[PDB]
Amino acid sequence: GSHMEQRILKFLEELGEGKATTAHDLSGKLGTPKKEINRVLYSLAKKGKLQKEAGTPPLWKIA
Amino acid sequence: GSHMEQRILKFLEELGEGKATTAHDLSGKLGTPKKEINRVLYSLAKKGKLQKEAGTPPLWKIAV
Amino acid sequence: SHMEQRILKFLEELGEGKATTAHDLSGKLGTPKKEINRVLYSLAKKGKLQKEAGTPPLWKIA
Amino acid sequence: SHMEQRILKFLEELGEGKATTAHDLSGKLGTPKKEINRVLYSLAKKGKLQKEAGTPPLWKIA
DNA sequence: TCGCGCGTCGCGCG
DNA sequence: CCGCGCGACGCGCG
Repeated sequence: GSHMEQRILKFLEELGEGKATTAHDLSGKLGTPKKEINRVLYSLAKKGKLQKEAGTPPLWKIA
Repeated sequence: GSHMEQRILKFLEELGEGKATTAHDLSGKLGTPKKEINRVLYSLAKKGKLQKEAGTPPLWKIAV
Repeated sequence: SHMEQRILKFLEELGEGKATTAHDLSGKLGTPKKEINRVLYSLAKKGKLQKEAGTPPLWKIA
Repeated sequence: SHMEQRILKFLEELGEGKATTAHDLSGKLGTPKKEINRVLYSLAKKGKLQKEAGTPPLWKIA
């Protein structure tokens, strides 16, 4: 893309370091299906750019 | 309960003025079954403290 | 399950053109109406029961 | 359902007590794996099929 | 230990 | 024309 990766990093940056959010939350606000959201979230995780907090659902933040 | 009633009111107050949220949303940020959250949400509406807006799911905000 | 069996029986002991409500079944088998309704709608899927429109909805055997 | 029938047949031809996987069915029926599992688990709710523990899980006609 | 089926739900109801 | 069955869901999978 060009790029769902950058859009997410912003929503979290604007949210402020140390604050988390769910994929379901990012889905409805970025107008993007939760499916594509998670595959990018986990992609960012494999790049150490994001940190996941286990749970149901999982929480994502910049840290 | 009043404890839960006060927690919900706080959240909406901090959420700014004119903004709304959902029961599913409050459920996660309060660690409480949505079934229970709705009991309190609708009760506060009975007391004229909250207003319910149409939507999917419905949106809730402080009564004006 | 023990519920599906205990509902089918009751409705069978009922007439052919007879139909009852989930509320009547709840206050007859000492069972949460949520459970009764769960089973009823479950049996309606398997064609084992028939639902008649209205409030409350009426239920009978097929 | 037709998809339900194509699966039941395969398992019947496979023998009694025999089991296979979703991946296998997917390839021999030319149907996406997601669709296969939906029907498998669906039939499991109807008591038609039986799921055996494993990875991937094995499926047998109950 | 790639297991994955996964949809919708609005429900407040005593 | 209170009808209401409604649980859990974590899923990213190529």
